[PDB]
Amino acid sequence: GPHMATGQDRVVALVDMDCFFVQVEQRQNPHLRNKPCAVVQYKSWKGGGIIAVSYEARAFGVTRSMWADDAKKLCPDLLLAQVRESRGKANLTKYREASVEVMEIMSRFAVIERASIDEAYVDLTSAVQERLQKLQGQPISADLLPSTYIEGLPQGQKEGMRKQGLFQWLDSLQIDNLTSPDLQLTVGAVIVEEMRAAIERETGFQCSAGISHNKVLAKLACGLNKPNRQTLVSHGSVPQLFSQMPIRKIRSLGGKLGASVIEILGIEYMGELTQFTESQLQSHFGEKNGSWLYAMCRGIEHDPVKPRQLPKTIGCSKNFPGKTALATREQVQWWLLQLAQELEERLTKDRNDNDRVATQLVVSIRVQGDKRLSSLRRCCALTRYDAHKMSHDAFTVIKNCNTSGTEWSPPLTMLFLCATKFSAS
DNA sequence: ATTGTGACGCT
DNA sequence: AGCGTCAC
Ligand SMILES: Nc1ncnc2c1ncn2[C@H]1C[C@H](O)[C@@H](COP(=O)(O)OP(=O)(O)OP(=O)(O)O)O1
Ligand SMILES: [Mg+2]
Ligand SMILES: [Mg+2]
Repeated sequence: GPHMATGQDRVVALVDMDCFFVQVEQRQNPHLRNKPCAVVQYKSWKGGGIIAVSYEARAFGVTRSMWADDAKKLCPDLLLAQVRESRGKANLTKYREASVEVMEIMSRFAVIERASIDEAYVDLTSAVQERLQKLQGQPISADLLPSTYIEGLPQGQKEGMRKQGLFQWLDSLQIDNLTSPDLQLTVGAVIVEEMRAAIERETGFQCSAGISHNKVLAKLACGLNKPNRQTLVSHGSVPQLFSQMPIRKIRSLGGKLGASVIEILGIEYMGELTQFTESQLQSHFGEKNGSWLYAMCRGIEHDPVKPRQLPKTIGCSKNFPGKTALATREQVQWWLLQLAQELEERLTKDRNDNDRVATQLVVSIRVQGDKRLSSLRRCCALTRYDAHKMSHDAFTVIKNCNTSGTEWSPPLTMLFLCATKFSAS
């Protein structure tokens, strides 16, 4: 009743750049704009692996993780942009720098949590209070929400429907109550329209967004209407939305835990979780997961938007599949050196930009014929930004995996160097 | 022969 | 610390 808190205390947004690597390449090369086009890494094995897909190309069935030769079978006019290769490996610097452009603009409006290269959460609670008291009571015009969908409306042409739903929502709004969560979400959506407009004006990049009361709902909302649109998921919309929502669509339930929720409880949709007690869920999935599930099937989640605009780790990884697996000492050293040289470049730039130094080096490998993505992960001290030293140290830390009696056995199918444990500098 | 990331939990 | 999960 009155004492049942409803998870309506915050306004949270999730902003995701539409097919981001594709947009970066389309800005750089206007011949690629408004076309079926994809970004690919490498080119020799089956045309390269596709890692990003424009919405025009998705309409033909082109997806990430597809070989370019196969995507061309589905879409013969598919245009391709290749990731840069440096020191023998893909180098994602152009996309990291484009991401910083976008994150820096987002940070003008509110505090952000960089979730990935192309996604950030936004804590809009204080921004909305400021904008509300600036309003001083006047209603919110549909004109301020030109690309917003209100999930679940209308009830009782796509753009026509969008506007019908938005009118129904705005007519219902009690503007005089500055504490109404629905009003707070709406003002959040206004600010996110402004944020997205600034991003597109100042970078050329388009993005979609979700606006709700917590991170999981905002991310779910963001997926509902892409590309170049934003979706408001109100607390009231959760029962109908979750009633037919596959459990795997909720963030963190797309993997083995989600599968076990489905298998153990014999359900399919998020809303079905409401039938279980908190203790029942904890008994199946542990104290933390159980409490989290109990609240989240009711629309409630308390994970904070962390004030963190920069990555916590700086990593350099390469897979060596098939007959390209590394089999000699010289080979393992030369690739460790290539990785360490890219890492040194990125670390020196990071220290200059962001006033910090990494203090720990993580070295991870995969051996041929191991079924894990990671076979071993050991750390050592990272004391200076020297590629020769970092590569010698990573070797020193992995060398006792060689079981040869100049040769390397078993052959290595992945190398990975990660700088971690930053401290202010 | 999805790759190259990057965040977080468990013990 | 080292390993595992999750989401791209
Ligand atoms: N599995 C992956 N491997 C490599 N790069 C990836 C992978 N997933 C995503 N990326 C990169 C390329 C994408 O442009 C960028 C953002 O990923 P993501 O947001 O899932 O898709 P997207 O931005 O390409 O399209 P969407 O419009 O659906 O968001 O990160
Ligand atoms: Mg995206
Ligand atoms: Mg994303």
